[PDB]
Amino acid sequence: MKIDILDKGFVELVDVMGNDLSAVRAARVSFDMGLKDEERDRHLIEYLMKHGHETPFEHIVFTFHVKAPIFVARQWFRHRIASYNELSGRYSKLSYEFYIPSPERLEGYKTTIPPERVTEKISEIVDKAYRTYLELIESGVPREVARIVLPLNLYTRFFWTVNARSLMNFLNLAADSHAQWEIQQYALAIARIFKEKCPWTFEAFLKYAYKGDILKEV
Amino acid sequence: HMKIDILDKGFVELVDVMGNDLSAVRAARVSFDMGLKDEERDRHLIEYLMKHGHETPFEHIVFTFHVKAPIFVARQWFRHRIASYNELSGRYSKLSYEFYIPSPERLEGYKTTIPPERVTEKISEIVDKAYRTYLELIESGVPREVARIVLPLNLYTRFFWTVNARSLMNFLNLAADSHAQWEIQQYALAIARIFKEKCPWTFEAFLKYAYKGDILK
Amino acid sequence: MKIDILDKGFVELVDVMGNDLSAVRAARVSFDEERDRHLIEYLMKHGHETPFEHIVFTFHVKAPIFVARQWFRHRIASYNELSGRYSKLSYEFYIPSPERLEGYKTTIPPERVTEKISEIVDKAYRTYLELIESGVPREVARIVLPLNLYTRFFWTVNARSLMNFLNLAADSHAQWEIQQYALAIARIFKEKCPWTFEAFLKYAYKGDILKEVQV
Amino acid sequence: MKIDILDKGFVELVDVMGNDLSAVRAARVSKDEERDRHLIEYLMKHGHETPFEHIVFTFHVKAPIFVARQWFRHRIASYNELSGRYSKLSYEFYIPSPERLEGYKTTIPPERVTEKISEIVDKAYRTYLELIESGVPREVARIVLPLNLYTRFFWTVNARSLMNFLNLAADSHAQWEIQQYALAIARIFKEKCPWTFEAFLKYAYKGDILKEV
Ligand SMILES: Cc1cc2nc3c(=O)[nH]c(=O)nc-3n(C[C@H](O)[C@H](O)[C@H](O)COP(=O)(O)OP(=O)(O)OC[C@H]3O[C@@H](n4cnc5c(N)ncnc54)[C@H](O)[C@@H]3O)c2cc1C
Ligand SMILES: Cc1cc2nc3c(=O)[nH]c(=O)nc-3n(C[C@H](O)[C@H](O)[C@H](O)COP(=O)(O)OP(=O)(O)OC[C@H]3O[C@@H](n4cnc5c(N)ncnc54)[C@H](O)[C@@H]3O)c2cc1C
Ligand SMILES: Cc1cc2nc3c(=O)[nH]c(=O)nc-3n(C[C@H](O)[C@H](O)[C@H](O)COP(=O)(O)OP(=O)(O)OC[C@H]3O[C@@H](n4cnc5c(N)ncnc54)[C@H](O)[C@@H]3O)c2cc1C
Ligand SMILES: Cc1cc2nc3c(=O)[nH]c(=O)nc-3n(C[C@H](O)[C@H](O)[C@H](O)COP(=O)(O)OP(=O)(O)OC[C@H]3O[C@@H](n4cnc5c(N)ncnc54)[C@H](O)[C@@H]3O)c2cc1C
Ligand SMILES: O=c1ccn([C@H]2C[C@H](O)[C@@H](COP(=O)(O)O)O2)c(=O)[nH]1
Ligand SMILES: O=c1ccn([C@H]2C[C@H](O)[C@@H](COP(=O)(O)O)O2)c(=O)[nH]1
Ligand SMILES: O=c1ccn([C@H]2C[C@H](O)[C@@H](COP(=O)(O)O)O2)c(=O)[nH]1
Ligand SMILES: O=c1ccn([C@H]2C[C@H](O)[C@@H](COP(=O)(O)O)O2)c(=O)[nH]1
Repeated sequence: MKIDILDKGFVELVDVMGNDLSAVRAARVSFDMGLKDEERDRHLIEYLMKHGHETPFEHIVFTFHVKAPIFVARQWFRHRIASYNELSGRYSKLSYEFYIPSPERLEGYKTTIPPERVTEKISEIVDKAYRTYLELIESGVPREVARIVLPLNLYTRFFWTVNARSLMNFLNLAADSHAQWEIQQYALAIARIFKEKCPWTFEAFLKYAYKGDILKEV
Repeated sequence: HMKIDILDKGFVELVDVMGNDLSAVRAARVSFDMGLKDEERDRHLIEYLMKHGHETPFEHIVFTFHVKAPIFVARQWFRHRIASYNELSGRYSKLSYEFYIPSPERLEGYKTTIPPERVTEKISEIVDKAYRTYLELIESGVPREVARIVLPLNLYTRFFWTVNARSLMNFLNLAADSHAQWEIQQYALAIARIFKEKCPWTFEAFLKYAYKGDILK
Repeated sequence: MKIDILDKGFVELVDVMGNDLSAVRAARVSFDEERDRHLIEYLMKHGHETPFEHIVFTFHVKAPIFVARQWFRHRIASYNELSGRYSKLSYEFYIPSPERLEGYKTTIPPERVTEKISEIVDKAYRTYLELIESGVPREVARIVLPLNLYTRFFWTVNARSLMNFLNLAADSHAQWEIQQYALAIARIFKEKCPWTFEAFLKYAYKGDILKEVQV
Repeated sequence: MKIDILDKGFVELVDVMGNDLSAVRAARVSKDEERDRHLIEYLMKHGHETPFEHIVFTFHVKAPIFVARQWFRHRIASYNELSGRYSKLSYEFYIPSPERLEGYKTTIPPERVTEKISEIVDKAYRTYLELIESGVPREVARIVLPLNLYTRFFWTVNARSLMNFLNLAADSHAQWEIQQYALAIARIFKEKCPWTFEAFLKYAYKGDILKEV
């Protein structure tokens, strides 16, 4: 399961633990009970979601593999209730891969410069920066220093392990028009995968708990 | 569902697991823009990570356990905040007649003025009386959340525990150790057995390089 | 600041870092009453909660074990508690007042329920002392003690996590006993962070009882 | 307390809750100097770290983004940072001194490396301002800015997590730039919590640079 994002980004599902019934099981222990049947168990998921009983959803866990620009990753990595491992500019020579916005990204803004020219100006500056980076590397400057000239639109890659409760918090905050458009796009892909693996939890989340605006439209 | 019986009526049961040793290798390798290699180099990397304290890659391995334990043991266990819990409620459920009664051998090493068998019996008596009072209060219309306050700390409870391998290693350091109470040591031994089974390379490296306790040897 | 709770409990404020302006400063990233108080309301009403993490409290709490077990489920906080392994425990137990059963039709008078709870704690405690006196280690002897035994702990918590605690514990769905503790925590919070507390009540608080009971 | 770091950075102490005795109080659940200091050592030596969570600091830090990205990986803490979405960003970038590289054999003089870094930041910043001036929203315009751009943040952290930070950042394996920040954090920690700091160095600190300063 892999969804392409932006010009060179992606969100890929690496692994998952549990499913909707993992949450049902965890909730039912309060009452000294276990699973029942489809109708009552699905009903329980809705009940939990509607009354803010969120801890049972911590027992569903995902691992994603994400390729995203650094400015997006910086926003994403603010979610502390999660696990991350990322590509290092200290330890790796970084690839020529940068997020160049499409002209349509500037739709809705009156600019004194054509959108195509904005695109071009972003490209020029990344090209120069990357060339400088390689030059510094070639001349013996350690990578950890050479990379400081690279722009925030450089692509990075990381593993993200997150449980369904924290993932819902992420969707609330990132699948939302107040978040930057670029991370909205990533959050939509996260939502798609979530919905696929946990359809009852996802549906109940949208119906009762989701606070953002865009998932109910798309 | 691996299941290990603990104490007189307790258990630790494995409910689910995500990932394995290679999940940690994969997560660590991304720093170098790399993925998996081969058995020798990958196993070597696990040892390397363990010996240098690079622990974040082990967070991508996750377990869900189902545990039945006495409340005094659960109170110690639930101090591990880097984990997820859901537990049986004395507010919402009528609690069962199940208590941890120590065996006489539990007092081995202690000189007691009362035979160990008699200590066992005294503990039994007091739980029996407390439980009887609990039922009586319930039967008379006292809400469960109040009636249960007379029940002793050796009452068995049950919970689900979801925990990643990093936090699980911290748990083993602290609970699989002679300074911890004997009862939780027993639970920690079972958690270690399951961990070793699911993550043999991580477990072996952990024991060699990082494990701080004294009983897992 | 110390507030008595239940028959022998209390919540005591031990220390605090910061005040309403600590949140303002963090939201602004810097260093009028009207503009700063307005910002606190703004943050609260839009769910910008991270700035309130820079206000921190340390409480000292004496509470029964069943209450502490509920309280200690709040993982975004710091705790240190008295030990039954390392200390001889005191004869102190929460005995409900008869009024605790008001609203419930019991086949036994409420005063008799009170008595029955007392008896059983007295017998359990006596058994505990007998076991200790006979050479049984404390960590085993204490397992016969009931859940209403008082314990004590230090609790260090920031204002964001504290607000989550008030949402869940200062609420009629929570057990009455912990509601009482939550009311005291609210009173201290309101005293130290009046603007944050007021804004919280108006815009973010999800519970029911802090709107029903003053302070 | 404010310590300058790198060419334009700093670490400033904003607030603190508690002191060494806050940890002693918590471990005891309650001043005798010798016994209380001895308890701090005892806790440190046996890995009883939770009592140090009751000491808390708030710092105000100015650092380059590549340093902040490393720092912000410490999840057991609180952060609020300047936004490139909401603010026009200032012309402030970390330009390494020539001495940062002297000790690496480079085919280009260190002074020329410095100059090449400066040129590229200057061009990037100019492009940024141009895009802003032409009506491109800030959140997009800023994506051309390099990783050595300075940012500012508040950091609230307890002594236990702060010790973990010192273990990992006040250490030669960490990038030199964040080592410099960690040294300043250590200085402020030592000043406010001398007993904890001394016991930490003696029994628990795993890094290599703080015993040399
Ligand atoms: C539109 C928008 C604008 C933003 N602007 C800025 C900005 O200008 N500057 C900036 O610095 N950040 C900004 N952020 C980031 C924001 O402040 C949060 O850091 C981020 O959204 C992650 O949210 P979180 O803390 O809920 O998630 P997590 O860090 O994953 O925490 C999840 C939940 O756990 C709890 N939690 C975890 N750790 C703690 C703790 N230490 N104390 C108390 N509770 C805790 C909270 O209940 C939290 O909701 C912005 C975010 C959005 C969506
Ligand atoms: C022999 C023994 C005796 C004990 N005696 C007592 C006692 O008398 N009283 C008592 O109250 N407790 C006692 N404890 C419990 C102990 O203080 C810890 O609460 C418990 O061992 C959990 O450890 P932890 O904090 O490492 O685990 P977790 O809470 O799971 O944390 C895992 C790791 O995350 C980090 N972490 C998590 N949250 C925070 C935070 N808020 N700040 C900083 N770092 C954080 C730490 O690095 C920690 O190691 C005892 C434990 C043992 C083993
Ligand atoms: C009326 C009532 C009845 C209850 N009944 C039961 C019951 O029957 N059984 C039972 O076990 N518990 C029960 N609880 C406890 C409840 O499930 C929570 O454990 C408790 O209320 C603490 O809430 P919290 O998780 O938000 O707090 P904290 O644990 O302090 O966490 C604070 C916030 O940080 C985030 N967070 C922290 N850690 C994680 C994580 N690992 N993953 C995702 N997010 C995280 C969440 O956003 C959370 O809201 C009950 C609580 C109430 C109020
Ligand atoms: C020299 C060096 C090189 C590095 N290289 C890389 C790299 O190439 N790629 C990369 O991604 N990162 C890298 N890091 C970052 C590193 O992996 C850690 O993210 C960072 O050091 C913070 O450590 P922490 O998790 O101990 O701190 P915190 O995140 O503040 O956690 C504090 C403690 O709390 C506990 N804890 C908190 N959250 C959890 C959780 N979810 N599960 C289990 N335990 C938890 C642990 O006990 C931990 O030690 C590097 C760090 C160093 C020092
Ligand atoms: O929408 C936002 C805005 C800010 N931040 C956090 C991320 C960075 O740590 C810091 C600055 O972000 P920018 O606004 O520059 O992207 O605040 C977010 O997480 N999301
Ligand atoms: O109102 C509640 C009910 C339960 N729990 C948690 C605490 C325990 O870990 C477990 C059982 O508590 P009781 O329902 O028995 O109090 O669930 C709470 O935090 N609050
Ligand atoms: O070995 C111990 C001793 C204490 N505690 C914690 C659990 C409780 O929160 C408190 C007291 O537990 P007892 O010492 O009573 O078991 O301190 C532990 O986690 N492990
Ligand atoms: O010494 C390091 C190396 C890496 N990282 C983390 C920070 C980023 O999330 C990611 C890559 O950072 P760089 O190696 O590119 O600085 O790993 C650190 O925290 N410290």
